[PDB]
Amino acid sequence: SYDIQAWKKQCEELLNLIFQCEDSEPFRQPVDLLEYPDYRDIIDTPMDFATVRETLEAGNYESPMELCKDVRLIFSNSKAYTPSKRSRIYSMSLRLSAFFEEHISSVLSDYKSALRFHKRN
Ligand SMILES: O=C(CCNC(=O)N1CCCN(C(=O)c2cccc(Cl)c2)CC1)N1CCc2sccc2C1
Repeated sequence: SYDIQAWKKQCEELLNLIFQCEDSEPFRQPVDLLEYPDYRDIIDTPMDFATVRETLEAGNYESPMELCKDVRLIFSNSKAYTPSKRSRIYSMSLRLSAFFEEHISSVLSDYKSALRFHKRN
């Protein structure tokens, strides 16, 4: 399967599944600064799933590795902001991360294989 472009629709599909997951609800839009006025004293680069989907749809990802970096930032921000490893929002982030990683692995492998095939000669 050597289609260099196939990752984009595969990532759209996976974002749709993430938006159906109840565990994504805290991460679908930017963290609420009124509720969390100290957020930007901890978190240098906010990220959320609506921003990832918009970046993808705008044609502003060149590879699925770039999308994966932004999704992993959603999860590292949650871990950095949590007051406890037992907190609800952080606990939802860990389940959603496991789901994401289980599904993105084939997207990344297929893309990287397609690029190697493109450069074979
Ligand atoms: O629930 C908490 C945690 C304390 N409260 C907090 O510091 N936060 C709660 C609000 C969410 N939050 C965000 O800013 C955030 C981060 C990512 C995404 C989004 Cl959407 C929002 C983090 C800040 N516990 C105290 C009471 C008890 S008693 C037994 C266990 C506990 C644990």
